[PDB]
Amino acid sequence: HMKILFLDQSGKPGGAELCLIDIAKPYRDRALVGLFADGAFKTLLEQHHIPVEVFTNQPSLGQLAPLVAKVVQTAHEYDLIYANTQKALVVGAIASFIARRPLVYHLHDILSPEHFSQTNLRVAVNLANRFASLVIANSQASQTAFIQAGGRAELTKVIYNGFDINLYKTSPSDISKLRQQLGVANNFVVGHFSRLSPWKGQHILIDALAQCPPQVTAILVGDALFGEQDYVKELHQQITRLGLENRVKFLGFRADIPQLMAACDLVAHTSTAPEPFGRVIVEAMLCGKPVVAAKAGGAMELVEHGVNGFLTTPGESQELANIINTCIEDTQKTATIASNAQAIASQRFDVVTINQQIAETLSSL
Amino acid sequence: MKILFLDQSGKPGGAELCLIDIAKPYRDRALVGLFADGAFKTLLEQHHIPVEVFTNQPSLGQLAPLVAKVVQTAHEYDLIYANTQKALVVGAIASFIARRPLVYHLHDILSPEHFSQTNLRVAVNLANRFASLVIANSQASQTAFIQAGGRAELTKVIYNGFDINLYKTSPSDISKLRQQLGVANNFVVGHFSRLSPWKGQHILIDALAQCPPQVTAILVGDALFGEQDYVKELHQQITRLGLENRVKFLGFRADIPQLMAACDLVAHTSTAPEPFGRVIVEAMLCGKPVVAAKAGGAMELVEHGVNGFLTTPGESQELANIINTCIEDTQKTATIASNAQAIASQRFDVVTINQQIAETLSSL
Ligand SMILES: O=c1ccn([C@@H]2O[C@H](COP(=O)(O)OP(=O)(O)O)[C@@H](O)[C@H]2O)c(=O)[nH]1
Repeated sequence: HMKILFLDQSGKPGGAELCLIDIAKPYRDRALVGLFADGAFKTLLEQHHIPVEVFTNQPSLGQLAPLVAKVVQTAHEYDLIYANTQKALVVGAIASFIARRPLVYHLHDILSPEHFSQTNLRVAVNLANRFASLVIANSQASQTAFIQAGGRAELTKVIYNGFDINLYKTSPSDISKLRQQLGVANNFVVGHFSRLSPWKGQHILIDALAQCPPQVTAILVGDALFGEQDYVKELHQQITRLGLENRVKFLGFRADIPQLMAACDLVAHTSTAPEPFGRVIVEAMLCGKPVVAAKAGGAMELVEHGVNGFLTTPGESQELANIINTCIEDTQKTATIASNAQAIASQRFDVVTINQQIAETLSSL
Repeated sequence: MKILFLDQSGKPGGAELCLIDIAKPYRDRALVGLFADGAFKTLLEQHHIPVEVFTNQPSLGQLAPLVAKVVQTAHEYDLIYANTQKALVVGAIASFIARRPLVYHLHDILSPEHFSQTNLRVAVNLANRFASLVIANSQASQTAFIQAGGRAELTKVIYNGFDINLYKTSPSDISKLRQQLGVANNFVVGHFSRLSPWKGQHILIDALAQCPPQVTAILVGDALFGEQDYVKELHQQITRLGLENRVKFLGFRADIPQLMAACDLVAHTSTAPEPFGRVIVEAMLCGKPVVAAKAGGAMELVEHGVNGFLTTPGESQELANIINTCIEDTQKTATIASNAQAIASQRFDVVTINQQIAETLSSL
């Protein structure tokens, strides 16, 4: 009976947008996702039969502020506004006071003065504080940065991203055949699953690969973000510099991530800036793979070092080489760790459990 | 204290003209923001009141440019003073984001007969939640705000103010102006507004027909593009009743105080309730008898028989009765008119009104 108006600024399927697919699904017969840009995320939502619409600035409030006005008027036939990004929060907060509907802010970013303008930090935080009935944080790191930026602590609740655990299971044979098709059957494959961007640190994996035995190869899965083509150029040159051209594959964007992860021997998350929540980390754990992650942000809540994956100082390529080598030398311990990771991640990040937490939290408003 | 005034209109309506008086004592530390260019902008410039037009051309900068520019500007000021409905909507948004107190100066009767229920709900909700203070230009405005669901405890009535001494005209200018208009020997009923059906000129004209031949009327004001059918209807009405030599259209005039003084009665005959009859007060300050339609703000401005006359809206025979009373009891009439000047100078002196505003702002 509760109808939700979800709002997301981006027309591109980023992590938060992908998360929103899962959040919205149980509500598809009683929800709408309003976007502020068209794009492939719109396609996806349509694929999932999640009602979706694009809200633009195209022409009393109607003329003063078209976007806000459209949101306000849509909000009238909904019971709650669920804002999924920063700009959606700003617009959602205004819409909430005008349309007289409760607001939920789902926080997916680390609200950091280094990646957000102090302008937007103050505005986002103050709007949340005064108008959000609840701020869902995707991790404790996201939670504390919100608080540190002046966010009200008592408004927050941590709810992790949820995953359909059975999608991450692949047979040994499918693994073998895919590895052959990738020509890595006799390699130690380290997989990196991220859009190519400097803060994702693919260059760190490349430097580590320089200090690894020759059987170690890398697969970079993900396409280049608009404006990062300098970075992608730096990588190719970095690689050629190091003679690694035949030991690194750029697969570009891939939708078959679980299968590709299953073909790897280790999954590496090498971000140089604190990660709010690494989806790829949890995905790798669900695939039953050893995982190594930079020791900042949400990654520290996802992995316990030595138990269900490995943590390394961000930007330190040698430390990453050492974990890679330890995985190569300590076969048994590594398999155990990887098995632990599948069990713990299934318990913690099952979409069924996450959807229950979301439902409970929403109903308690 | 620096004040950011906001007003939706580029045209100098009553609210906009009132804002000139309001802003003058603060003009070295204020800005008026308009949501459209026009003559009002020119008038502000004439008075050295800093002015600026905010538009929607280009993170809120992209999402809502107009709002974003107001917010941004508002950071430089200590208070946002919204003078109209739309300025309230925008100003409330800007008020929390920039973190500045907001005042709403309500110049309108928020009637569900002249505003859609959404604009009423939105204005009332925003004011109730974000206004530190709602200034109403009259008890009529105040009570309509509250009947729409406005928070009564937020309201204070502050009337429009006038420069008292502008409404004083010598008997020699009066005689000379009556001579030039050719009304020296007439009982002159003046009507001072633009030609519009809601302003009720046709009412005065029907009353003229129930009046002795020495009663003439002067209609002072021009016509709007939109009310051209009305103008022709007036001329036809005048010819049909045989009043063509007892009505003079003077067109638009800047010397209103002087023309009021040349009248013997000033007639306010609007057909719809108004928040605050500027013309009624001006007639009082000119020391003239004034008859007004008994609705809206008029009712607060006049005590019937004491300092002017109130007549049922739309009723020309009542109006004619008043006009004939003025002709027959000249002494009672001159006393009423003298009473009018004294009470209006007391209640609507801009010096006093400015003090009420200043006091009211300092309590925030
Ligand atoms: O080629 C790719 C690369 C990534 N992803 C997905 O994109 C999301 C990236 O999320 P993450 O939280 O790891 O990155 P962020 O968006 O925080 O930078 C994950 O679900 C990945 O499985 C994908 O579908 N195809």
